[PDB]
Amino acid sequence: MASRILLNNGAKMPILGLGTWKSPPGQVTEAVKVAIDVGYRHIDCAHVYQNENEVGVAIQEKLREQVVKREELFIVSKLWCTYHEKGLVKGACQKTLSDLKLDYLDLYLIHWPTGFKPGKEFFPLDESGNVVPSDTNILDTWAAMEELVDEGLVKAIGISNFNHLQVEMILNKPGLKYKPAVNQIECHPYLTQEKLIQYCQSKGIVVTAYSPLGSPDRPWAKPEDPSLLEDPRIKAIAAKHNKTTAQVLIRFPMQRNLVVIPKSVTPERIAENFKVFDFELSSQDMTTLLSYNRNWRVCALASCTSHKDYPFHEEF
Ligand SMILES: NC(=O)c1ccc[n+]([C@@H]2O[C@H](COP(=O)([O-])OP(=O)(O)OC[C@H]3O[C@@H](n4cnc5c(N)ncnc54)[C@H](OP(=O)(O)O)[C@@H]3O)[C@@H](O)[C@H]2O)c1
Repeated sequence: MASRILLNNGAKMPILGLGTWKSPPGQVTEAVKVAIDVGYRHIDCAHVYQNENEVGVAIQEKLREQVVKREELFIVSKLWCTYHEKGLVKGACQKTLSDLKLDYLDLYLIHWPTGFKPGKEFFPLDESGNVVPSDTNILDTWAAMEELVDEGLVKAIGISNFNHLQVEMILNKPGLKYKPAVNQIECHPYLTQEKLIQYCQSKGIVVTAYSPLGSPDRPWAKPEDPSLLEDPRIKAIAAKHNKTTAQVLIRFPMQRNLVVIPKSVTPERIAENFKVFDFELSSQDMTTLLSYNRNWRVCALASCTSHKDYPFHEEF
């Protein structure tokens, strides 16, 4: 298992990164410092997570301490839905760069294909509770992302939560200048994503798997919900390999040629989650894990199902 995957912009991306959604601002600086200390070189960020300033404090301190060089880090962030307008993309990127203490991002993603009305609220609502859309389409937002490459603000651009028809729309864009490098999507044994992964990989787009542990801290979790970390069948595979269930859940996407971004703010777990380069799941293990698919989504963007660009009506 090599530690990095080659992107279609010619750069290499570490296959293991640290997630930061829901990482409290008072804990994420230490989480990122610990992660870098124990070997992580890829941090997954977003403006909507409201903690990029604190992530940036950690990155800057580890650069200042010379624990790592900037060229050895792979920092990812995402353009929020209220910034899909052509005239807002650069400023949104610049705010993220300022907060992260960086002069470029390694990868900048369109967070969702759905654009929302600009303004202070991340989910602008009408009086009846529907999200208010923007009329800016996927393709004009993509052109604005391409400009960020040409201005030196980002080394690579990509997409997140795009279904295969939406990926295809980008790939078929008239005058396309840079292909998406990555599509970041939810993926784990209960949402195995075979069809969308095969499509993206066949086009040279690298897939990053989010919520690989099933996001047990997601705010809308219900007690009755499925639990990957507590699935006895997955625990059994872990026991056979003398690893933890989380380690199996992280190694699984790695062996599908995916990048994976488990989140933790717990120092012991941050270190545990990185110790996944010392064992191999068999093909039988992999097929068995794939068999657990239930089409179960942590992140359905449930308030936006009527948006014209809502991604999850299509089969994939
Ligand atoms: N592009 C998108 O739309 C999108 C959407 C969702 C997620 N993401 C990205 O993907 C990242 C990962 O997804 P996620 O945050 O939803 O969830 P996740 O990584 O599947 O699960 C995180 C949860 O698992 C716990 N955990 C971590 N390591 C563990 C271990 N070894 N043993 C037991 N529990 C463990 C964490 O607890 P502690 O933190 O308390 O240790 C936390 O509650 C996000 O943080 C974000 O960066 C992107």
